[PDB]
Amino acid sequence: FVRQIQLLLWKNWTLRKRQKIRFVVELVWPLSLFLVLIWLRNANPLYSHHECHFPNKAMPSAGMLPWLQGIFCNVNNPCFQSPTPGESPGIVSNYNNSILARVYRDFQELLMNAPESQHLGRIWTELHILSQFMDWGGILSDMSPRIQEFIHRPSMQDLLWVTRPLGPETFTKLMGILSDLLCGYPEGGGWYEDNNYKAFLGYDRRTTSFCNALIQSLESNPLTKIAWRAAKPLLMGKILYTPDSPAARRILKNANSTFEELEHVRKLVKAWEEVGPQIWYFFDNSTQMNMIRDTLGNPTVKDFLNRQLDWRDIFNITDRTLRLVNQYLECLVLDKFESYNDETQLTQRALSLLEENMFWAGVVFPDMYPWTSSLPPHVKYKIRMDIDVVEKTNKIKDRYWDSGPRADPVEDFRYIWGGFAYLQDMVEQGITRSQVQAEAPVGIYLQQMPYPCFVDDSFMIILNRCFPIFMVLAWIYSVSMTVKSIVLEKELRLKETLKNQGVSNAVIWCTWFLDSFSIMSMSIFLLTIFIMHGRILHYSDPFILFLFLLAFSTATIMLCFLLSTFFSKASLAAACSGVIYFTLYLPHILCFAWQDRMTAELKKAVSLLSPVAFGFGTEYLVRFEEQGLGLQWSNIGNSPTEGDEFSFLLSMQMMLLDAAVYGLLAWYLDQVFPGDYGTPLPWYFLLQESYWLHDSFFEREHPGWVPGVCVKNLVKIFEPCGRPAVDRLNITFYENQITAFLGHNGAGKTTTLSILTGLLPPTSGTVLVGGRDIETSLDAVRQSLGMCPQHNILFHHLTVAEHMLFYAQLKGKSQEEAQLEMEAMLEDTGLHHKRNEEAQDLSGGMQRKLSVAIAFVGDAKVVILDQPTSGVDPYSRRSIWDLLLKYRSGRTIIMSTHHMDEADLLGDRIAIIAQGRLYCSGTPLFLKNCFGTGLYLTLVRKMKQVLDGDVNELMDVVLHHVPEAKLVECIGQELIFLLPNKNFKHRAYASLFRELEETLADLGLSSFGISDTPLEEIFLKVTEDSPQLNTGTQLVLQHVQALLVKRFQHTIRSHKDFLAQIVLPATFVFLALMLSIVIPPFGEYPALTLHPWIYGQQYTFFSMDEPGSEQFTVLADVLLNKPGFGNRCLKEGWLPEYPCGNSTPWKTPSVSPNITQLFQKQKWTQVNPSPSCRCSTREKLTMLPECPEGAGGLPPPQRTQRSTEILQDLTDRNISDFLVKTYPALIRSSLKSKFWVNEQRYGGISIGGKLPVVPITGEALVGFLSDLGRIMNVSGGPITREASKEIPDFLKHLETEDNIKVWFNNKGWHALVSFLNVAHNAILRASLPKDRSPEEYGITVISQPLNLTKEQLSEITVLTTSVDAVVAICVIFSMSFVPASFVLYLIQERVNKSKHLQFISGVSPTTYWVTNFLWDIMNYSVSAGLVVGIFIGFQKKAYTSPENLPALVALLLLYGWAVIPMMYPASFLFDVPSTAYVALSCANLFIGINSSAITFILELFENNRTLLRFNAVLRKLLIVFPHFCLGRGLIDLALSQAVTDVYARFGEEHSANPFHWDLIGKNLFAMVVEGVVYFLLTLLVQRHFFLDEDDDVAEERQRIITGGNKTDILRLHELTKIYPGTSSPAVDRLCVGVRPGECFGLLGVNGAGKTTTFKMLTGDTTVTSGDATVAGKSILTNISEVHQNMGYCPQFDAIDELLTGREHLYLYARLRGVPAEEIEKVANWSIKSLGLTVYADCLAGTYSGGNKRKLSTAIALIGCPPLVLLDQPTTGMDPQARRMLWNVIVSIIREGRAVVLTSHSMEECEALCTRLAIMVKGAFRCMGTIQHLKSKFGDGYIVTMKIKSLLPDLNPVEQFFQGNFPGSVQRERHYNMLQFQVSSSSLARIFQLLLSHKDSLLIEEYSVTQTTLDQVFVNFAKQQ
Ligand SMILES: *[C@@H]1O[C@H](CO)[C@@H](O)[C@H](O)[C@H]1NC(C)=O
Ligand SMILES: *[C@@H]1O[C@H](CO)[C@@H](O)[C@H](O)[C@H]1NC(C)=O
Ligand SMILES: [Mg+2]
Ligand SMILES: [Mg+2]
Repeated sequence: FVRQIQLLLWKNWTLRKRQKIRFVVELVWPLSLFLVLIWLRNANPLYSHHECHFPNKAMPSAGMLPWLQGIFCNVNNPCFQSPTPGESPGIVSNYNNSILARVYRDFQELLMNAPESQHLGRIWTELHILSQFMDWGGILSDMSPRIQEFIHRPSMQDLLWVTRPLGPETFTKLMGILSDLLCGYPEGGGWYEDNNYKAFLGYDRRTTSFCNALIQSLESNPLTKIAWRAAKPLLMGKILYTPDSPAARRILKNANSTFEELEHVRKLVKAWEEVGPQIWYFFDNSTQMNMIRDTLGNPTVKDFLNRQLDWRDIFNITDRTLRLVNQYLECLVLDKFESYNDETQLTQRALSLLEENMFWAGVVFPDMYPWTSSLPPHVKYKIRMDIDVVEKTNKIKDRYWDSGPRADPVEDFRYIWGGFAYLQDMVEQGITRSQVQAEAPVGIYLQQMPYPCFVDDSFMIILNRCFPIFMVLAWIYSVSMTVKSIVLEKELRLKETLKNQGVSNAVIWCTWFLDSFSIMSMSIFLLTIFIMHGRILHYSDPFILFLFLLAFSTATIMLCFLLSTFFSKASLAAACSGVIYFTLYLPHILCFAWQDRMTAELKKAVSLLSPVAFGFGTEYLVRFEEQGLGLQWSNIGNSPTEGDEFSFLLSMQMMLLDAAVYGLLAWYLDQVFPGDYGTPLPWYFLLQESYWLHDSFFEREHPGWVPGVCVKNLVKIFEPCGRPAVDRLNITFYENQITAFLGHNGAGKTTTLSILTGLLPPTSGTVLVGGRDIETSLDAVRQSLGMCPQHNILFHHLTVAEHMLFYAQLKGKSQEEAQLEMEAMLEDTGLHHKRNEEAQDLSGGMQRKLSVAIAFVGDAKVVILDQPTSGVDPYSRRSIWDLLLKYRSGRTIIMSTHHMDEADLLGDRIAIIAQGRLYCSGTPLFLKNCFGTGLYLTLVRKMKQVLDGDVNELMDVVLHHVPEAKLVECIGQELIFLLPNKNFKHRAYASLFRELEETLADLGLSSFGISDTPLEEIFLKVTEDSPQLNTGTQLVLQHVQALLVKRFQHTIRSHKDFLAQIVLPATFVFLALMLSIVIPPFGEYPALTLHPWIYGQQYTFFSMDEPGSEQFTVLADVLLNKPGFGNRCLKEGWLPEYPCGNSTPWKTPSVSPNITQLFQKQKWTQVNPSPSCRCSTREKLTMLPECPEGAGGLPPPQRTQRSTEILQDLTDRNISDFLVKTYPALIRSSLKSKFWVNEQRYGGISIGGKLPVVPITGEALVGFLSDLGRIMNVSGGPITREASKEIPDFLKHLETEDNIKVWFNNKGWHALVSFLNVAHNAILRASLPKDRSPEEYGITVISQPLNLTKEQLSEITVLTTSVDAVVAICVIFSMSFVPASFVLYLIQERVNKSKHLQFISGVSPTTYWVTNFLWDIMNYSVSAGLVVGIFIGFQKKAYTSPENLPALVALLLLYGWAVIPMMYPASFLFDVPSTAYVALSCANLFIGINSSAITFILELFENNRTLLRFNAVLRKLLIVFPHFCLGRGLIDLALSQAVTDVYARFGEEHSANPFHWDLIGKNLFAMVVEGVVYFLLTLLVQRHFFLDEDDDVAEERQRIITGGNKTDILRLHELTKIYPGTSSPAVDRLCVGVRPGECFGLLGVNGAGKTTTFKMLTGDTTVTSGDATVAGKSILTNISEVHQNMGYCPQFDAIDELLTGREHLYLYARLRGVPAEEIEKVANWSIKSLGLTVYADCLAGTYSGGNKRKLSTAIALIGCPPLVLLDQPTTGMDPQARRMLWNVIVSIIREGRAVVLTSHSMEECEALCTRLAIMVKGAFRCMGTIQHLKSKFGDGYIVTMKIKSLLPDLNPVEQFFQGNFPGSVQRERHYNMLQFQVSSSSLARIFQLLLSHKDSLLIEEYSVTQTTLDQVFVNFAKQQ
């Protein structure tokens, strides 16, 4: 058993060593597929980041001025590297380096603090007041130098130098100068609606016209448009509140403090607009004019005072600046809060407002009723906002933790730039202002927590989605190859011929599994090494990956085993295998979309498919990679997400279970659906059963004669045509005998012998073999059987010696005995010189000898030979005769022959069948006694060229010498007579033979040989008693019509192949689309009350700064102990889901003394207060840095409050260092015991802060301005008074001191708003009046987004884009598997000679290829129409939109037009169909998928500009492949529609045309050019480099060489061919000339070079030397006319397996140009005059062995060519059929044409052949006419005898011959016959002497020939 696997594996590895290219490709293909990933990985480095310390973010509780400053400066999240001054303990400004700050600092330190300056100013003011009442100088001069250095210092100097440019490039520069002016940051900085496909796309307002023009100027340009779209609602929007109760009115009246404060500046600018003209009037006409005149008069008045030490223009610019400001500020909408009454009405008005983009928010107070006016203690509200302006509500944090602070100022701060945090703060400030009478002014500053230096690997996003698909597409080639190999091996009968030799089924399955597993193991080892050392996966243990890949290889091998039991034709198993393998992977892509509602049970159930479990395992690999973990043998078994029972170990466990199930199911189905050549198939309950899985022509059984094989009432009916092939046999083959099985063609010989084996199931009767019935016990029978099939089936690239060694060892023989057996059986069959020639380079006869040879190796007790010698020369048949007669001791040999002398000699009991049933059977002597026995004399006639002599005088002579004589046959010089055998004169016959011998030339006879009754005459008795269209347009149209009809007639009968190659890919696309529409329905967004305890079990900290105040002390208390941190545990109940726990006393954690030693040892104080922990990445990646033991100082004291959370009082510590340096430890402590990471600190509140406020005190400013108004006569104004009336409340709410900071972590989405809510609860509860318990009161915010049917942009567009990309790659799959199906039929034709036979007819390469291209275009058009119809049906708007449908149609049709002529040249490489199919399909798959993946992933995630430069080039490099063109077209058609949908969502409706020359038009034009160029190229590939002698022979050579004759048709001249790598000419130096009236016969030993001569004569192979002129036109130069003057019948039949005989004749009569009116008669004649009358309407596949030769001969003869080359026309044909063919050929050569006939039956080439030529070793020996040959090379008579009873009885006759005929050699003494070459005087003496002693001896049969041709041929074969 192990030995048998050893042998099969050795054979497989030998055949694999013979072909190394396929091996290398099979080991390299997946590595080749895994190249774009390695290139991208080498393209994207790590790029570790830095600390990223973030600045403050003010809020409307902190006043207005810092609010706007923090809106303007912090609009980008600058990401500094060094800590901001905002994270200092009691400092919150964060703008200390601003130039205004420096100038103000200088102004304060110099001027105001200076006491003398204040005194001087007061003195000047008092003097001015005294002067006004009426209506010092040194001190003022003293402060004049004080002013100087104030300008000189670089603050004021810088202010002037930077205001001097004041602004070219306002968009570029104005914000630059403002940002350097207002704040002073030290240089901080830090699909997709991209223009990639953008370019292709292409109101009264009830407001002042100023703002009409303003909004249009904003709306018109995208640079101003996308910013305005997000900024508009805040400046112009509305706010809507439902309850309308006076309580809500009170809350919102208290909440307009910001908007009233913003309206105050509008009041002031209006006041200046009014009052300015008064200033101008005072400067123009006032007492100032007298003042100036006095100043002008100073040189005459105060010249000394003057010497001691534009107005319009400055007033002008100031007037302009204020007005330009005024026009903008005028139409801000600062009356926002607009009441309503119900939720539904609010939503209706929200729909009304959102279209114009005004809706800001809607505030709903659920607890309120319209008739309410008292605020409850615990008040709640909900801020209903849009969904593109508020973060998602159903989820609280992203599914997978990835490193990164999440600080993008656009896609993460939706709560800030959108306007949720601001409005929440205004409303909560309103509430805390309405409950308590007091205020407690405390502003709130956010602060984002800092971060360590991460690495941010940019590759893991790409490898996240394209890794499983590539790791699955890697193995599609191996899967297709394994399934195709299994099906092809079981289709070519190569598996049944193994089961006959003894091997079981278990061994075959085991070797298939072992070989496939070894190959997959090699490729997998290579793949894991390549991935590891390619740095694609960094941390993952390679051993785990290797084991995972082994598990998947086993699973996919068993899947291949299951798939191989479905199909039965390799042309049908090459497409379905790959498509079904990929179809079992789409469920994984569907499972990626849901990502939820995936119960582990359902995940396992879906994973019950192996390629889905592989996808799951790959997902877990990728997830564990992006965490720095990897699967180090402990990580296995636990998922990286929140809660999954699914894991990695269980993934490959399910894979192994899948492999087991598939293997068991394949094994079960194999024995119930065995296929075509299957044995009697067991019933479906094989496991259930306890048993393991004229009646006188027949001779009676003689005594003894034990039977070996019995057949009883056998019936076999091939269904489609009835007509049972084997009707009712009652045969019984015996033990020690060679039973010859004869019968006419299509009688039931091969079918009966196949039923005798297991190859076919009988449909009735029983077949006992050796006593063991055949359907029940077929294994014991086949342990001792050897068969030789009619069509030789044997491995190609195995040699001869290896064939015999394989088959001899496969039956128990030790290595050594196989050597002896092979040597002996090479000696016995004459194959010694061909020991090492491959079994495909052998000649036909040598293959036939090898088959019968390998049928006898080992000891088989039932040997079944089917045509053992059909195509073997008359000499090599003696070797086979001795071989049979030697192995007849106990074997029940059963030979089915068509040579009657063979069956008479060898057969010991013959049985003739006819029409299925047995006709007669018995010992041949008994048969000849039953039917008419007689004595036949077969006299030939010569020619002078009309056949010499006449049948009149010969007839008269024969009837004169014997009056009863009947003429039996007279076909072409044969003229066989029949004479009576009983009661003859003994003298009349002798006189007749004397008369014939003495006059052998007067009658023209040349030969005559008597014979006792042969078997052939008995068998004949049984059988009887049982013009051209002219060239040009007409002929080309006829050729096109004929070829199209042939293709159609072949297609319509094999409908399964047409479906599985055309319609199935469309079904695959349809299934992909049907899975595309199964997506979860959109559910509405929930309430999501915002509180910090959402995440649960977290760390929070607080830091009490500024501890001297009392209000902050009570604030810290009411935030710490009494009411708790947040809103939970407020003594009344809140969210019963979250309980009210108990607290823990103040506790400080322990620490190692190592830390304490470090902390009292060094002196790193107040900068770097903890060891600056290294965070490098280049050495080891370690995304989160490793940091020493003293990371963040000694741990701060902690406790657990009533709410479950850890409070860390980091009061007197560095905050930023603590969080930065203890983040990684906090993450790592979360990683363990859970294997999924999550941060445990989400924020805290740091009480304390200060904001330096200028001391204006309010009243001083208004008094100062009023004093200037009284003095300057500028006082007075309605609007001026109205604006200046509320000044103190304008300076109150500007800036707020004593603030609160709120540290928040953004990786939890709802952290900032929840902690803002907590802070406002603290400020309310701190501000409360006394005696009122703080616990009762609180606030809570609810965030329910607006109740619209809409998804967020960040999710809906990616879903649709990914879906369309997947659909595109599925379409590429489908349309790449189709065009490879057009090479199956081309190779099927080329491997046969059907293409060459059509070329021998009128068809010329251009017409053939053009017609094939037309048919392929039609079929592809059908498939593309199916795909397009599917897209129309599913309403995929991206492709089937009325603007994008022509693009799709053109794309698909031109891809079909452009890829087919690319597949045509590949039909010249592969020599087996279904291997070209697999290879071409896999190549197309790889090219198209890779090109589309590149144009997709690189475009979406390759920001690097260096990659883009290479990519741009590669587009133009890859334009050459039409697959790339189709991929780009489809992906761009998806992306353009995605972008258009994004645009139309906002309301622009941008429409694009697809045919832009940059979009897809280049692809279309390139496809056209590619199609034309490739068709010309395939035509070129077709046209160019397509993939001392005797005396008579010497005389003919001189005749040809010196002067060539002018009457010959065929004139060979020094023909020669040396086969490549042989070093000995197969055919060398032939010179013959065939006249137009003779049948030149080319006899020859096997492997002498006969078929090669025909091959080079027609034009198949390549001549090596010399011409061969056919009717004038040479071969080497021009072959078209040679083909026009020739008809060829190949040795091996070249027919189409699915066209009847009639349609074959119709095709080949149309091709030769017979007119369409005279084709019925030609077909009828060729059908009637060659047999074929019954089988003229059955497919050429359902033909018998000889009925294919009949068809080939009929094909060769249509069209009347004047030179017909028949290459063995009669091999395996009935005597009657070959008689009719002789009649045809004789008619031919009598009509006036010539035929070159090759045959191995010497009766033939003696009857109808005019001139012979025996060819040995590639050169002639005789080349003479029949008479002259039998004269020069022969003498004497041949007395052949047959004695009856064995070998020791042969002695008396030898003594008789030696005593009578003195000189008489002995030739060919077989087991029972003798053949002496007597040299007597005359034949009458031999006849009389042999007949008179016939009774004394035991002569059964006899024959006295006269130097037959067999003697000549056997002499030649013996010599060489
Ligand atoms: C809001 O949507 C919810 C479903 O999530 C529905 O119950 C409710 O009636 C809707 N309210 C309005 C005002 O449309
Ligand atoms: C503290 O721990 C370190 C860690 O190995 C050790 O080497 C050292 O000896 C300990 N004692 C000190 C630093 O005093
Ligand atoms: Mg047969
Ligand atoms: Mg041959």
